[PDB]
Amino acid sequence: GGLRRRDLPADPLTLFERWLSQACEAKLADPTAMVVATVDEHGQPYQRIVLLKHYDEKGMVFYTNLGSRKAHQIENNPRVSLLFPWHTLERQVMVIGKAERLSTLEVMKYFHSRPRDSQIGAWVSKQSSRISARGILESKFLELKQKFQQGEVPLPSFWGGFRVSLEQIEFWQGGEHRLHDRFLYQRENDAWKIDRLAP
Amino acid sequence: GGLRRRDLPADPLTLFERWLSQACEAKLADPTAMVVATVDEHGQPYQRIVLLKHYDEKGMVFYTNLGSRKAHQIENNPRVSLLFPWHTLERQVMVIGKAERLSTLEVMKYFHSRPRDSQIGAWVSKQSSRISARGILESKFLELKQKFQQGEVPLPSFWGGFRVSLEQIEFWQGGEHRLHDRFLYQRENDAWKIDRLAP
Ligand SMILES: Cc1cc2nc3c(=O)[nH]c(=O)nc-3n(C[C@H](O)[C@H](O)[C@H](O)COP(=O)(O)O)c2cc1C
Ligand SMILES: Cc1cc2nc3c(=O)[nH]c(=O)nc-3n(C[C@H](O)[C@H](O)[C@H](O)COP(=O)(O)O)c2cc1C
Ligand SMILES: Cc1ncc(COP(=O)(O)O)c(C=O)c1O
Ligand SMILES: Cc1ncc(COP(=O)(O)O)c(C=O)c1O
Repeated sequence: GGLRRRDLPADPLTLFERWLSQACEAKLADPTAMVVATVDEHGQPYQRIVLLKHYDEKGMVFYTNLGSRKAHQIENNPRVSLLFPWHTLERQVMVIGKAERLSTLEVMKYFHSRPRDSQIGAWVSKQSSRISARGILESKFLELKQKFQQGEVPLPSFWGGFRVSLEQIEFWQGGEHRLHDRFLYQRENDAWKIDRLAP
Repeated sequence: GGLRRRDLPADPLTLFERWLSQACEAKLADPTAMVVATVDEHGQPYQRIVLLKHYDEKGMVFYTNLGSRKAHQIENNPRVSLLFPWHTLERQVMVIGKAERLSTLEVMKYFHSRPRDSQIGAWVSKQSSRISARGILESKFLELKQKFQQGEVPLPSFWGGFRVSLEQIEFWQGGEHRLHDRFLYQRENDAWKIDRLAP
């Protein structure tokens, strides 16, 4: 019970790892689910949940449709925010950094790993665009589910991924009487500067 | 099972209400918890969870410390995003609008309703600012817990609230084979324009 500075690891990822791990066993729904916030050209923020798929010193990775809104927004402003809503476990992890596209080699590797039906589904949806009916989706799906016959199901060209850099990582943990613990790890030079923040 | 346009209510709030209600009985942790995203002066988005406290045609309300980061950010850019992470129930509700300060009369009304200890706590924390030790919080708290003796516990002047307007409301509900249902309600003139969006 409690979050004291003296217990903090030098690498915020160590702490994130332990927290991610504990969330998984705690059986949280989609412990890897995180809210990614992006900003459009008019300064208006936008949010949606995506799944964390990989992470290391280079940043956190998620995959998405390259014609989607989050994608157009990242292209005009690569500054993003990630928030892991683990409040059932009285925790929050917020990441701040820049989103950079993944090479086709990486994207390719991950795509040919997800459920065959999900690969077909990736083809079906022109993510974020306005469609006149649900049926359009259902048609295309069956029209491909068999057209591909599953021969391998090709990687759609409009399917990609992003790696968000770690410029800042904030940890929040529930505190009694409303006094929560907050620590901000801030990438500075070749290291991490840590500061406690008032709740 | 399924989210069809023909079943949509004319007022997005009707749907939000039903969804909020079902989440509560489903016993989700903090069904009222939502992630509010704001943007700083450099175009960098920021996120944190806050609790929805009231909502109506005028917008959604939450309270916070007026010296906090979200507050400074709203002052420079009132465009915000709210996301209710109800993915355990395979749902998402995203709200887009402008944040406007609540009058002292409203703030006052709500403040003198929360747990006495939370009112004391509101005084203790200079939210978001860097503090050198947790003890600072704990000291101030006890120093006030008794100083106020609970005489009424005055409303701190640095304690306020915001009402986010409803310019857009998006509903997302889990879909089979990766084909989720998405509907965007867009405030237009004196009404709501509804469009289905590709998943
Ligand atoms: C638990 C969960 C996981 C999701 N994961 C992803 C993901 O990894 N990639 C993705 O593109 N969309 C994902 N979505 C759907 C997105 O929230 C969103 O609807 C979509 O990416 C389009 O957002 P955009 O229009 O802002 O670009 C997920 C939704 C939920 C509730
Ligand atoms: C379930 C939950 C509810 C919270 N509700 C609020 C709230 O209503 N108001 C608030 O100021 N902070 C709330 N917080 C703490 C915020 O997430 C955040 O730490 C704080 O407002 C400071 O953010 P800022 O530095 O971006 O301004 C809550 C955290 C959790 C996990
Ligand atoms: C639209 C969409 N794309 C991508 C993903 C994540 O990739 P995968 O389906 O391989 O888990 C999800 C996960 O819920 C999703 O809903
Ligand atoms: C720092 C902080 N301020 C305000 C609130 C919400 O107001 P209240 O404590 O009256 O529920 C919360 C709720 O978790 C909180 O954590």
